[PDB]
Amino acid sequence: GMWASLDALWEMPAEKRIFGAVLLFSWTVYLWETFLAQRQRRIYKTTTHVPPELGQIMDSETFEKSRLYQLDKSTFSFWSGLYSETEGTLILLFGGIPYLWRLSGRPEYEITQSLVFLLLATLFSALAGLPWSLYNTFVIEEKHGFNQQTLGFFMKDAIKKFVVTQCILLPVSSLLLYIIKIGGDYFFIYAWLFTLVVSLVLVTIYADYIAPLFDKFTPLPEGKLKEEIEVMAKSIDFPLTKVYVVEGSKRSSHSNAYFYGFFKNKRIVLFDTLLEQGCKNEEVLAVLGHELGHWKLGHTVKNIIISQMNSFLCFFLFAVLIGRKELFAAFGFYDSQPTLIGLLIIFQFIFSPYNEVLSFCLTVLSRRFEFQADAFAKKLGKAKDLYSALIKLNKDNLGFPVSDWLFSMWHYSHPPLLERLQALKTM
Ligand SMILES: [Zn+2]
Repeated sequence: GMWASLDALWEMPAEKRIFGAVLLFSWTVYLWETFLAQRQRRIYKTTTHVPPELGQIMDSETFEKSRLYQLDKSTFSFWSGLYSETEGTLILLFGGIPYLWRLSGRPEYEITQSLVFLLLATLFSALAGLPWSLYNTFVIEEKHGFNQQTLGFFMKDAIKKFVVTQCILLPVSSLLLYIIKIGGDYFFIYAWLFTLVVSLVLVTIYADYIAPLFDKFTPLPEGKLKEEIEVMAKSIDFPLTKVYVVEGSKRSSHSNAYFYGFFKNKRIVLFDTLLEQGCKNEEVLAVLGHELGHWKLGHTVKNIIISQMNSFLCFFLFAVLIGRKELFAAFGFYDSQPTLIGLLIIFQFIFSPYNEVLSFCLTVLSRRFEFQADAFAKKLGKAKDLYSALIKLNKDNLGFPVSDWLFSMWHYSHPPLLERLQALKTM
């Protein structure tokens, strides 16, 4: 375990071998995902005719509208993905990150250098990706009539989100770096608990303060829908406070619905794109019954317990690997071993195989968690209304019913429409 790690090679290097290992993995994962992308792109180009099983789900006009849309999305997804994978590789090989660290110079001094390094890194991040983002909304989402955004709204929102990002990023990072540099030798427990507080605080704050800045939040008007939601909320013993209708129709024709809170103060959030055109009151309640299922089946609580179990395991292995000067020298840091750089190298590159496996396992769990929430909706009796809703929402978001099994197994957090509909038909 430790005696085998001290062995030296008279044929191969040490720091250079682990750096290449990072890039070799990053490219094999990319090539695996590109193979999967190619596999699913073939499905869109081959299946031009509507299947007999998916015949009642979408008509030939809606199916070809969905086919064209998913095809344009696949083409963009490749080139935008290829540019990113090339950029990451090139910045690493060219030695961007250490040189940027030198340029953000000239414990308080290191935290300041880290803070300005972060500010510049996210500035380049935002600007380099903005043309791709502008293309997706104004060419893909606009061609297939989803986008409702103007160039002004897109621009004003980009700055709004970028500013709010820094105002959260800068204080959290400066306080996080402080705990690692000051604390010890068990600094990882104090750093993990800080991120634990920051995570749960941002979860409750987001929809109540951060989210109403970018999108128009208004309380749901009193009616047949507003009354029936409260009846369902009291039935499941869900402590409902308020019901909101988000102006999602200002951005895109895409529908959404979720809940948020801490304990006795829970609130339901609906999109106007889901209520208007959208879904009928009977279908909306069934969609809510599914989302309320995640609350009742404790999917919400289980997902937090997994996320904090992952960060504990990560901060522990970080505390074990932060002392190793070999991983810093690998990426071009020879003169110093900075804390923020250590967080970047270990969490985003050394943990890359673990992070990829954990993500796959959580995607498998998410699919199982969705089926359980669909089974809960059937247990409420709204199985027939959810069956109709899932199809109507799929037609609204031009979702292709056919999908490559290997692609959906790896990527899809939600199981395929035909798989979800068959489970509801059986119930
Ligand atoms: Zn769900």
